[PDB]
Amino acid sequence: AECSVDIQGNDQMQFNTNAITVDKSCKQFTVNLSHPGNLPKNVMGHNWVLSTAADMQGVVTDGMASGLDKDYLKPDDSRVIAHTKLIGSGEKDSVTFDVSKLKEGEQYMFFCTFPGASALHKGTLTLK
Amino acid sequence: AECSVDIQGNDQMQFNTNAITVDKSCKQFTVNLSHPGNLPKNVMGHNWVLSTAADMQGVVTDGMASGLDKDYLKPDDSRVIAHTKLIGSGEKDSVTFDVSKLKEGEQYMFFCTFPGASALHKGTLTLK
Amino acid sequence: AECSVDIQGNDQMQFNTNAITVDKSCKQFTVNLSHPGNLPKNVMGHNWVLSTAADMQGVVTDGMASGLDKDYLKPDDSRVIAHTKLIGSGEKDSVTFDVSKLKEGEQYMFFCTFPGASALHKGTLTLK
Amino acid sequence: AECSVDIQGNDQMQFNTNAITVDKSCKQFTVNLSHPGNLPKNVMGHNWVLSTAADMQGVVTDGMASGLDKDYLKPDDSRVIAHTKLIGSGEKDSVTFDVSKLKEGEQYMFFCTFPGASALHKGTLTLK
Ligand SMILES: [Cu+2]
Ligand SMILES: [Cu+2]
Ligand SMILES: [Cu+2]
Ligand SMILES: [Cu+2]
Ligand SMILES: [Cu+2]
Ligand SMILES: [Cu+2]
Ligand SMILES: [Cu+2]
Ligand SMILES: [Cu+2]
Repeated sequence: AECSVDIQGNDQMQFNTNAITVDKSCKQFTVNLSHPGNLPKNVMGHNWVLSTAADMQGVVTDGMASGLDKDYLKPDDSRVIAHTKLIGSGEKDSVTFDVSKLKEGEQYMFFCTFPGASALHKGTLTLK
Repeated sequence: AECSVDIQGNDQMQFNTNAITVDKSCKQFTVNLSHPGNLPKNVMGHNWVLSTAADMQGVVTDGMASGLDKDYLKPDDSRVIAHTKLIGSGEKDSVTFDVSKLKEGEQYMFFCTFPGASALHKGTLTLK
Repeated sequence: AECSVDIQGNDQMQFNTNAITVDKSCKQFTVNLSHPGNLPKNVMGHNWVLSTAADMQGVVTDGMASGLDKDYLKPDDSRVIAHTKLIGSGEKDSVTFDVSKLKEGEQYMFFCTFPGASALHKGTLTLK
Repeated sequence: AECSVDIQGNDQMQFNTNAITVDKSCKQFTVNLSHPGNLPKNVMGHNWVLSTAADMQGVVTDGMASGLDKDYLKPDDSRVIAHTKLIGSGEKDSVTFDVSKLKEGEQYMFFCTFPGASALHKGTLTLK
């Protein structure tokens, strides 16, 4: 099974996917985030952040509240299972995490914590 | 508030969204389903079907079993709150339903009953 | 004095207060519960339930055992002094009760009976 | 004789069967429980629990009262002859037990201890 996915965020505050599957045979999984937009990180930043569905709102709220210099993530936020850095136009960033950190049955969500994010700038992550 | 949404189904057996919001002040709500793919209805049919989250399994199971000639919906399925017809490439169909059929605190799902739909070929419909 | 308080429950199974005061000059008192989270009632429900400290465990235990269809409250539970209904993301519910139901010297607790509730998902209610 | 059975729980709080037969020549018997529903364990959990018909009431009452974190079973319940873990959508669990635990002339029941179970959410297990 493939153990990596390629995700893009654009100038419209949109990922080009709303659902990621992670095969349970993968020991590590890698998300390759890129930004094919024109706008710089300060005005149109994207990151890819993973948490349980219950923690998502808190991660996003405290993250926006932390500011750009903190990558819009609260420091030492244990709710964050994995994340990329925040990136602007023409940048890329990959995160590899251990799939064992995921549990069968639990509900996981991926999302971006740059302020202005819509209710749909998020997605499901599911084991298969 | 707006009381309609445009949904597209594609040639990879997907919807372009997995989350629809229905403003609570809407008396009626309209889903505009379109099929911009190239594949005909008998190989890549899409419908948009709404039920409670708990009823989705039964609607999907009985519907897929009812055949192309019934639009893959069990006849007289009272669990189906609203639905479009099954469409192929270049077809469109709209459904309008009364928002009083939705109840606060209840969870609702939209999905597709054409055989072969993955577990991810569905979404949440939520009152806001 | 004021005879109302505004309480919020989130996606972390948390209230935003652990202590409510009720002025003895209030003839009625109103709890305004809201759910600013993103998660639906079936996975992340909240209610606000009031009982003596001694009855709380039994209310909670028999409530969880009653299931979601009964709002996680045992029917005809005479230990329940006052309660809101169970609510999910985007919902609100208010309960007004007669302050005369409270007696000086007695210890009262407020809490939530949705399962998974931690031993901190409660709070004191005190006359002043 | 075959010494195993496949059992499904669904999103309507039901098993697919209400009657299991265990051939008396079986030395071990295996129950393969699965959850083809869409709803998670905290909203639509299923377990398969075996006891005498007389012990069913106590196991259910004590179990449902024991909470999601104990899989809705009283700790160290000597009445439980065999059980699967509690599973949600997409999960599966198997239990194998010694048939010498069953005695001729006794009556046995299987059931589920997830709160909200109906009186029909159960079945007979019979030596044959
Ligand atoms: Cu592989
Ligand atoms: Cu973003
Ligand atoms: Cu309007
Ligand atoms: Cu479809
Ligand atoms: Cu006053
Ligand atoms: Cu609560
Ligand atoms: Cu045999
Ligand atoms: Cu069950």
